[PDB]
Amino acid sequence: NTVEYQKNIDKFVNVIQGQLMSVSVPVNTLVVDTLSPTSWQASTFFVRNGSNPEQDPLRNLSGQAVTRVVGGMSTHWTCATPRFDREQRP
Amino acid sequence: FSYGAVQQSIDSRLIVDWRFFGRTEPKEENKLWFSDKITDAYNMPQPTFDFRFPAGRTSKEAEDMMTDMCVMSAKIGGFLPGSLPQFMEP
Amino acid sequence: MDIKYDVVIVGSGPIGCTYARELVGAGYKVAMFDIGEIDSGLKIGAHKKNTVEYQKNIDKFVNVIQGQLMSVSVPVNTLVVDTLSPTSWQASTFFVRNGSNPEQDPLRNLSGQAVTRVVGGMSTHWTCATPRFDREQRPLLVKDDADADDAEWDRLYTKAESYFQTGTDQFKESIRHNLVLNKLTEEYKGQRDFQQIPLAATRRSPTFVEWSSANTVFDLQNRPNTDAPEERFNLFPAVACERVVRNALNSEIESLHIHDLISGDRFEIKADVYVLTAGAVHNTQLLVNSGFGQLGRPNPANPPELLPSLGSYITEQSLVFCQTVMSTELIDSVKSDMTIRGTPGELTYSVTYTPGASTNKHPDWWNEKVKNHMMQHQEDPLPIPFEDPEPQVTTLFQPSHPWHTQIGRDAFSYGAVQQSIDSRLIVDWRFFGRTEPKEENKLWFSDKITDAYNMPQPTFDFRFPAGRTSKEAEDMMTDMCVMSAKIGGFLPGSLPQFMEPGLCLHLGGTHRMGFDEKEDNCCVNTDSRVFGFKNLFLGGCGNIPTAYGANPTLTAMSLAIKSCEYIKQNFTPSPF
Amino acid sequence: MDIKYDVVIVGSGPIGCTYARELVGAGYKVAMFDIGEIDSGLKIGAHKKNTVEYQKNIDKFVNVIQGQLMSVSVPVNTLVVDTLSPTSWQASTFFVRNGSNPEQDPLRNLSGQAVTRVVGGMSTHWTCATPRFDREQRPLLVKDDADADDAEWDRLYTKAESYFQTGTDQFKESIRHNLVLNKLTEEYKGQRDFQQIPLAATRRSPTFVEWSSANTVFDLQNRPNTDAPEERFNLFPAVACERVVRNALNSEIESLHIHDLISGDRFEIKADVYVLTAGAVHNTQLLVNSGFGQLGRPNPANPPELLPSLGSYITEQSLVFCQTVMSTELIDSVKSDMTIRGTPGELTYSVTYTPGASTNKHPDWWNEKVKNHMMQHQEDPLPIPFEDPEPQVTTLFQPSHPWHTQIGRDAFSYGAVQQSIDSRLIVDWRFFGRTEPKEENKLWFSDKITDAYNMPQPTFDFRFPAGRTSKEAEDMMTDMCVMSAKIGGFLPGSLPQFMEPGLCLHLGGTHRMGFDEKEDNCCVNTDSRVFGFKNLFLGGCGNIPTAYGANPTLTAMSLAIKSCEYIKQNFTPSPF
Ligand SMILES: *Cc1cc2c(cc1C)Nc1c([nH]c(=O)[nH]c1=O)N2C[C@H](O)[C@H](O)[C@H](O)COP(=O)(O)OP(=O)(O)OC[C@H]1O[C@@H](n2cnc3c(N)ncnc32)[C@H](O)[C@@H]1O
Ligand SMILES: *Cc1cc2c(cc1C)Nc1c([nH]c(=O)[nH]c1=O)N2C[C@H](O)[C@H](O)[C@H](O)COP(=O)(O)OP(=O)(O)OC[C@H]1O[C@@H](n2cnc3c(N)ncnc32)[C@H](O)[C@@H]1O
Ligand SMILES: *Cc1cc2c(cc1C)Nc1c([nH]c(=O)[nH]c1=O)N2C[C@H](O)[C@H](O)[C@H](O)COP(=O)(O)OP(=O)(O)OC[C@H]1O[C@@H](n2cnc3c(N)ncnc32)[C@H](O)[C@@H]1O
Ligand SMILES: OC[C@H]1O[C@@H](O)[C@H](O)[C@@H](F)[C@@H]1O
Ligand SMILES: OC[C@H]1O[C@@H](O)[C@H](O)[C@@H](F)[C@@H]1O
Repeated sequence: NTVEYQKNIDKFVNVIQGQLMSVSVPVNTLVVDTLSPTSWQASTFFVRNGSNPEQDPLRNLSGQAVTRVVGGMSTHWTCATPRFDREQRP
Repeated sequence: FSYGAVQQSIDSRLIVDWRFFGRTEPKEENKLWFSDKITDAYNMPQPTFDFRFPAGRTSKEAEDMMTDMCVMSAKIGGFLPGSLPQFMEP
Repeated sequence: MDIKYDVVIVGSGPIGCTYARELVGAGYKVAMFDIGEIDSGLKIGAHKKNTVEYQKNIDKFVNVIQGQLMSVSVPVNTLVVDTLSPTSWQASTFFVRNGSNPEQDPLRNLSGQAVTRVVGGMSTHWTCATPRFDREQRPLLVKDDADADDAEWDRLYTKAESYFQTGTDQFKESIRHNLVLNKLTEEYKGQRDFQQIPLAATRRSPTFVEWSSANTVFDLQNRPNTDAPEERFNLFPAVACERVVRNALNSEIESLHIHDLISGDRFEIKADVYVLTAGAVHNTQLLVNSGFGQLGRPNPANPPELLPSLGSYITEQSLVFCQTVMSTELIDSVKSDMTIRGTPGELTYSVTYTPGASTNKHPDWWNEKVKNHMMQHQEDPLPIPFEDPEPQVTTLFQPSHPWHTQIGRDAFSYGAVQQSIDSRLIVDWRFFGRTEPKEENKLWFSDKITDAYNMPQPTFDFRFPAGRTSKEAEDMMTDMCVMSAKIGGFLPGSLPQFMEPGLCLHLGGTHRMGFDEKEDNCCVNTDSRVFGFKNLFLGGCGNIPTAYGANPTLTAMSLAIKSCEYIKQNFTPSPF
Repeated sequence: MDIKYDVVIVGSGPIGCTYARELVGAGYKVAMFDIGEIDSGLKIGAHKKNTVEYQKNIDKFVNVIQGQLMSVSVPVNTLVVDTLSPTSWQASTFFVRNGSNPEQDPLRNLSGQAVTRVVGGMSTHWTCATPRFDREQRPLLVKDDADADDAEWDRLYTKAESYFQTGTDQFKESIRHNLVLNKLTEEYKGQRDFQQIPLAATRRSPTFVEWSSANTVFDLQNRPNTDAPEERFNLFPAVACERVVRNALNSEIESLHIHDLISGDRFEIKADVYVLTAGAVHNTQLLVNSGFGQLGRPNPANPPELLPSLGSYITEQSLVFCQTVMSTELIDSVKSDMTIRGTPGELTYSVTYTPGASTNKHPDWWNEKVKNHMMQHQEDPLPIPFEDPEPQVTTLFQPSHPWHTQIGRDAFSYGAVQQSIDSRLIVDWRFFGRTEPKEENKLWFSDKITDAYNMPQPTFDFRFPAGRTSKEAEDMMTDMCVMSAKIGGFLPGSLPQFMEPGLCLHLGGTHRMGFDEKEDNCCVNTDSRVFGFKNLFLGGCGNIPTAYGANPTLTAMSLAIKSCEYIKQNFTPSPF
């Protein structure tokens, strides 16, 4: 709702990404083999970067994320507010 | 919430986004649990998912949904390269 | 090398080799020139994919393809590199860099168009798919008689099919092929028919297919030789053919000017009969270098006298592409005849079928292959054997689906080869559109810029026509999305997309065929003879005047066979 | 293909070709077997870059290279693809897929390591760089007599250089080559010398270089023939060589097991002399498959009795790469002799110089070339002529800069060829480091997994040694950053990086040479004879036991030349 975002709608993707903190990041197994020989190089795919050793990478919701700001996710949401019809509805 | 680098070579006036969202059957095997060893950044038990989209109606509908977006979006225009039809991260 | 032959052939692709087969066979003194060289091994002009090493590493052969596709017209680049070091030389303008083509409008190009200059041309790397055109895609060879036109095409295609060793049975024993083919046949029950892609290829073992090429059509050895003592044929590689010399009357070709690339010397060759089969781009270049049509940017104030339809009404097909990852349901249907118990790798694990049972969904050869793989490789979570061949599936062009289809695994991959998903699960989709011939769509040649062989630079002025062509191209895209979904979801990195215009390499209509030069806006008649000229023939997809979606080569061959018949009827071979 | 031969040679690469040239020429009855097939054209085993098309389109040749580099050991992939459709089959584990090697630790691999199976081996695609090793990189051929060692190496190198047609002036008329080299020598103020990379090549015209290959060493035509009626040689392509049969005392080889890939049949072939030149990987594989060394994962405390150093002490070079964009300062200097007036493309514009003026910084021929380019193409903002050859510069390895360097343009591009920056501005930098032989660095072969040819699967256990090798590698990177900045800043997209380990294909030490099998931890003596065996010789870079940065092939060839001398001294050729 700032004048600046209403004039640069394209920028607001950054505000969203700034406040979506991943819920469970599994352990990374990408192989970086173009490190310099002098550089410290893992022997195993150990738990790096606060990732979650309990998380099965193949049974995750990797895109799940949380917002911790006053007003929560409604500070960035799309505002789409449809009703459920009976079939979708408790 | 754009998902890739903002492209500039095509006029924004011409671009239309498509987001279709599926319904997921509730199944007991699909779980959000919390570790009794690892903690998150606020020293609370680490969230862990054990999740797959259910193999039956959920999955069938999700793929039908994909085809439906391809069919429907085509009425308006062809896909924008760099934003081709895809499932987003779970 | 002599200075006088009965027939000279420019190009050793499969269409030039169609002319060589028919005329070397009928006992003419034949010469053939190719600007390119011999490389494919001892079998001259043979398919490069026929080595043991490529048959064991199908994934590598994309590199051989890319190695020999030289872009036809690269426009001037306007990407802005502003992270150069301050010391580095930095342009002030977007100048002509890297041999790019200043004449080319980047927004009206066929950027993906490319040419192959090797003995055997593009048939040294091609996919070998050789479908016939149905009437709607096909030029008329007889007017006002559909049965007689059908008759003529059926005789020519049958012979062509014979030359190519076309067949539809090479993949009958593949699990992936049958799985995908089966699903589609069932999903389109009563709506569409599916079959194996007709392939110019002969299976020699369960892991070796011998793909056809120009070599299969004509073996390109010099004659006489022990095998063909009564035949006369010479191939001359590394020779650029630059012009055919017209008399003033525009009724004969006098000679063929050649440039020997090794020695650098230029020569004049005499023939009775001149056959141009240099490809749809290079026939046209060569004719425009020889005074046909018009050199330079088109001038409608001053249209050319000679062959005014040359490089007009050009057609290229729209091509859509994706890959899919096999559905869980389809993977499970592989083993629908099995009673499976216990866990793989565990003591109780059991996979059985009843051979021949009434309830079985698969033949026995199938269930034996699956049972053995599942039991003998309990570390592998799929029921498909490791060396199972790829699918080769098509539903052919029809009025209700006017596009060609190929489903399987093509060797021309378009992105980095992904490894995280099992290749057994991956199916390719390529749908090809038909493009309406329009006069505004042109292949022209610069009167200032030259290409790397010092010939006038090819330039395209092309857009897919706004009407039926464009509507069909988008319907085609949706059709691939609808159809592929029956098999599985898209593979990330290979999502549905249109390919660069012309990457599909099916250009036609650059020197188009028809009954009447004026009325049918064309360049050659149905014997492939340049109108007015007694002894000048063109072969190749450049002849095809219609909107076609199916792969053109067999149709071109078919026209070239008809063209050889006219030559045998009208020119006499020299006595030995 | 006979029962019996004097000599059999496994591998038709340039080293096997070194043995063929020497032994066929000396009158032995020679058979040579290659697992790959003939595919360079009529000149068997020739460089694939010698087509006119590749010399007009040098950026395409990267594809020919990639098409025939088949990765040695690919570990199991662990990339997560979580954007599959819910309907697509999805992995529950990272199972063995796409022929990956489950023995391979992904973090101790030479992932860039690759092999070529075609007649002529890697010499059909190589860069033809053939530097000699200075003493510091060179294994001893004579211990305790540095003078005799030198004169032995000088003699063997001089011979190998004529076999390869090495020379150092083929690029002397390039503006770019000279611009780059002169600036480097100026900037280094004496401490280092810059010269042309010595190249196995002959210049045929200003626009064509006949690169050397196996075929230059030995034409690989069957013999006798009209050109050699008294010689005896057969090449058998598409023949997988699987085992040498040792006598039980490990004092001789009795036969060679071969598998005919076309017929599927197996034979044992007899000869007086057996020569393994299958490459650094495959010589070890064949040997291990024959009972030398140790099959399976290394077991310390079970050590092999026969050639216990086979597959240990392996070396592979570190490779750093970047490209640069030529400095404004250098581009200005190319034209420093010019008087330039007016603005390009106006009637007023002119570029002149005084020939022979004593103040001119460049020779007339340079200034002529610059003047003509600048006056004939006033659309072009650069002074460098369009087909000016690439630089081919090196400063050779020395003790205070212990790496080899190559500066110019290599055919083997590592990312998408960029089109925004003119190619005349771009200069490549590749620095190659030297790797200490260590026992822990191993090439071994699985006792359960097999490759494409059903041979035990190659598995690497390799890290760059900590210590010198690793300190030098990083000083090397810094040296490239420092040196390259003299010419220009880096080209975005080709910033300074280490290449994947083994991408450089300079593997050594897999079957290494030394004086004493035990004291020197080796496999072959200075005759390249396997210790204890009368009649088995190994050739190739696998022989080289030292830490080296220079390109190894000329050295490997020189050793082969020494090995052939031993042969002619200890085996009589059969009666003709
Ligand atoms: C981020 C996002 C979200 C939505 C859309 C787009 C994007 C980019 N668009 C949108 C949504 N929903 C709609 O129906 N229509 C759409 O157009 N999005 C989702 C929506 O934004 C959420 O569903 C909604 O806010 C849920 O509301 P809520 O249940 O109130 O939860 P919030 O996450 O907003 O706020 C929770 C909240 O409490 C905090 N927190 C968490 N843990 C603690 C503890 N332990 N102590 C104290 N406080 C805690 C947070 O910080 C937060 O403020
Ligand atoms: C490259 C490609 C091509 C095809 C498929 C896949 C890919 C990767 N797959 C394929 C094709 N067509 C089919 O119907 N089914 C499919 O499965 N592809 C196209 C096909 O490959 C071509 O349509 C076919 O070869 C055309 O044959 P042609 O008309 O004989 O033309 P070529 O391009 O093969 O050979 C021409 C030839 O002459 C030369 N040349 C050109 N100019 C000159 C001059 N001025 N002087 C002398 N020689 C000249 C060439 O060097 C070449 O050999
Ligand atoms: C690919 C490449 C390599 C080189 C450079 C650039 C690139 C991209 N450039 C380079 C090289 N080295 C130089 O000294 N200077 C440079 O500019 N490259 C490496 C060079 O090309 C090799 O060192 C050289 O060929 C090695 O020669 P070789 O020892 O003769 O071995 P090859 O690998 O060339 O040939 C071996 C050969 O034997 C076969 N083979 C393998 N196994 C078998 C079995 N079991 N049976 C029968 N034959 C077998 C092959 O098919 C092959 O032809
Ligand atoms: O882009 C590759 C395609 O090129 C086309 O030229 C062929 O006709 C198709 F078979 C092939 O799949
Ligand atoms: O990776 C390409 C490099 O590969 C190496 O094998 C060569 O020796 C170098 F010449 C070449 O520049």
